[PDB]
Amino acid sequence: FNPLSLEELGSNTGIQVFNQIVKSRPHDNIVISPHGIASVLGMLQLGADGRTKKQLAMVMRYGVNGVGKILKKINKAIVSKKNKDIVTVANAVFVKNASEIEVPFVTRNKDVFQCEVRNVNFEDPASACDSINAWVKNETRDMIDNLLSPDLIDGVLTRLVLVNAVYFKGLWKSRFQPENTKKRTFVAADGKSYQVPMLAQLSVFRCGSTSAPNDLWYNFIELPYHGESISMLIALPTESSTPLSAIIPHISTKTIDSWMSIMVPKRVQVILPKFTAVAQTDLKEPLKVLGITDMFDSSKANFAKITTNLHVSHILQKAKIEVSEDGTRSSPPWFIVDRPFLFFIRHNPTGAVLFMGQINKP
Repeated sequence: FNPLSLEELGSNTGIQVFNQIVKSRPHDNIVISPHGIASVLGMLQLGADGRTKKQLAMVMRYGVNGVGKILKKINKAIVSKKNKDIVTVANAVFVKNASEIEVPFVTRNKDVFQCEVRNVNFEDPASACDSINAWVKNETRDMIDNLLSPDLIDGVLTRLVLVNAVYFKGLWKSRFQPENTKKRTFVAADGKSYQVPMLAQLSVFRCGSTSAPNDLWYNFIELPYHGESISMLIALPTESSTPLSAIIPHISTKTIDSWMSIMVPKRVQVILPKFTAVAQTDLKEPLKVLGITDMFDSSKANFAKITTNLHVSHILQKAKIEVSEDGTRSSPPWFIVDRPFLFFIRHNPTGAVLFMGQINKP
């Protein structure tokens, strides 16, 4: 009903997926787009029927029909040039014969999710991956490539593959200066030291601390982008003897809301790895854990609203963010990101969580 609430449901679904992956891969770099996950489920809901649709609706806690206009408004508002800081999103449903597809499914997807339903020759795995990769690269300002390999495709079997790709860089409201960018020690999960280029600036930023449910403390900071609609949030443990895995469980939009009412602006020396965060993942397994099983099963899958047989083989998401310099008394506290950390990219007007990442090694 309410735009902010609707986005909250979607972002939390996306975050729950992140929480799964991160629990299974505690020491890897994981970069997900929680909102992209929400969109990808909406895309599929447009074509589902019977139990397949029922599982999706139950997990998402809403139906696309009758909320589409709201979903659409949110989606266009995230990618809008009005943001000044530009988020690039590429959504596609790759299908073996795109001509046979029902029009509403194609139409609704383009309208609501800026999703293209495109055909591909799965009978030729390699060429198939070529086309998909060529499309992602072309659709992401050439910032993202290499999503699929032939090995992920079954030439006879594969009939449907979803793709969600998100890229972002933007410009800081308060720039970092290159003269201040120095190589510094980052202590990764293995406990080894790494030499990393790090941005540094002394400036006013909203920041805080709070404890996880288990009483382990951590610090967080907000770094706004110049358009003032998007901001990065960063959290890492207060004590070096606290692993990132001890503070990230049970994180949800509520946690982010909690930070909002704790953060106050203050003068801080910020020290942050200059790096590019990028990860790809197949959403299939985590989605099953949430209770969405049919769409992945050869027999039980029911996408009668796509074609008048059909199941989802993979749902691939690739997220890529660059963190760089570019932008517009008593001793100050420091915020030094020198150990594994968590970060969000948030679209504040809608509350959409565009990025969520765990960085174990920049």
